[PDB]
Amino acid sequence: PVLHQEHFKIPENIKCTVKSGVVTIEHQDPKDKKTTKLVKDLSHLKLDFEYDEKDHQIVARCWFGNRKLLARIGTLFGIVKNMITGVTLGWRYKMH
RNA sequence: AACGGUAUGUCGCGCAGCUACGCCGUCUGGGAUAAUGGCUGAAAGCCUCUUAAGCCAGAAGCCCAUCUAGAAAGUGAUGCA
Repeated sequence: PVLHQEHFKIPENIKCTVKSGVVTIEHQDPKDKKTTKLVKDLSHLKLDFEYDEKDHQIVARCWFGNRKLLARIGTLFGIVKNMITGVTLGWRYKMH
């Protein structure tokens, strides 16, 4: 029984497109010339994603939600923050 | 005597047939689950297997694969009529 939104600033030097709940993050290195691309279907967690070209930010919003559905705003930006570090620098897991 | 009868003759061995006390087969990988263990991750700027979305691993159990029956599941392809 409440109406609100939260935002997240994707930086410069990293392209994205968002359509039908499918977040396609991608990155281009200047020197070595290697594209990288990550895609995830987020049709579940029913939230309105939008990409603001002006602020290069992604905004998500949760109308009329229970406290279970407000968690999904934070879970979106949990995945997307890993996606930006995953495409640019790349995750290693040292184990021995 | 030979070759037979009768005592549903007794003893010895005995193919065929059946039979065990004999002989051969019982291979083999999925899928979704139950308990439970994990990954990423909010709610709760920390932290958590989800007590939230999403993902993985998972029982002699359940469903497939295999095997038995099978179109009054009144079916079908091909020969003639």
